[PDB]
Amino acid sequence: EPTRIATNDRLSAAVCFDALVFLSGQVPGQAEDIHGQTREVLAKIDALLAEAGSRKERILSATIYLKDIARDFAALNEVWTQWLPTGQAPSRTTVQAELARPSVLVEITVVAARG
Amino acid sequence: EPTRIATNDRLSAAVCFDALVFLSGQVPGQAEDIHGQTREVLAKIDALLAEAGSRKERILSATIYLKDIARDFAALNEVWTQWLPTGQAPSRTTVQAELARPSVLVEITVVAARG
Amino acid sequence: EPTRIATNDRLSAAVCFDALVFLSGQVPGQAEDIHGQTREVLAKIDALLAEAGSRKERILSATIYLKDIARDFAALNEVWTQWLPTGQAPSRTTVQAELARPSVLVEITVVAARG
Repeated sequence: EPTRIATNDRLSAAVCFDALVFLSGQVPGQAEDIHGQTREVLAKIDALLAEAGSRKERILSATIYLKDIARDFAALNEVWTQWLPTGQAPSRTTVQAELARPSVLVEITVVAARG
Repeated sequence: EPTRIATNDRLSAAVCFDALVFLSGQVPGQAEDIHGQTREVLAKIDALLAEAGSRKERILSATIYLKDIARDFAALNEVWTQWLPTGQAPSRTTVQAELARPSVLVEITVVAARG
Repeated sequence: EPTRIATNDRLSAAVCFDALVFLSGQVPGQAEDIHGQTREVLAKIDALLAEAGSRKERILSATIYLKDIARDFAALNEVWTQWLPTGQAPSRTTVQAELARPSVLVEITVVAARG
């Protein structure tokens, strides 16, 4: 009964099952700086929630991976707090981890509620 | 239909949806050592499960982040195994990651079942 | 209402709740190389999905932890893409993290749908 969105032989961008939406970790576009990269990740999450039948106000959890948490946490929080729908922040966890490409400073993995 | 617990402009400590509870990653209080910090994280999880309508016996998954997994895994396991309700350990994953503040040695992210 | 599979005082290999299956992070057997270790992790996930009432075609999410993401991502992807049931890739996130034992190059944490 799972439904899949934008599937290739490595991943589906989203998997939907019983009112839950599981998004693949989202990475930036071509932005090179932490502020722009966080903005681009959040834009991609915005678009995928739409395709998977959810929306920003229905995020349940987000794991935020930063390549350098000491250097970039403050910038991440600036963009994140401005993006979230007012009064509707999800649960979150922010940790340091290198991502699959060295240029990536931030990656975010979301679970959300359909609706 | 999500419900939120202890929300600010960065995160909600918990988000509840369809009998699931999603907790933000929990960090220690003022303890400075791994044993005490793990005890404090688990105390905070205990209290949040209560507010979100769950309990320790209903944990589904826990990601345990250690700043130094080689150094501190044994201590983490001592405190963890003593804290868990008998015979009711959840699924878990323990990995190394630097946390948002350098003093933090351990952070734990829980999903639990309402009830 | 959770059900547990293969429980000890540290973890349950799986916890089942309301049509969801939460697997503990799975680690390799005795393989020493990234290709073999990834194969062994995926074999273990295969077996646990079976015991927990799911199957590979019903994976919802996978966090893939690599000890060295720059060195080993390509090998991970070779084994992963060949293992997945055709056209049915789950959501995934791949990040770098040291695992609990230094010989472990890869660990994978799965959530799946019962059925």
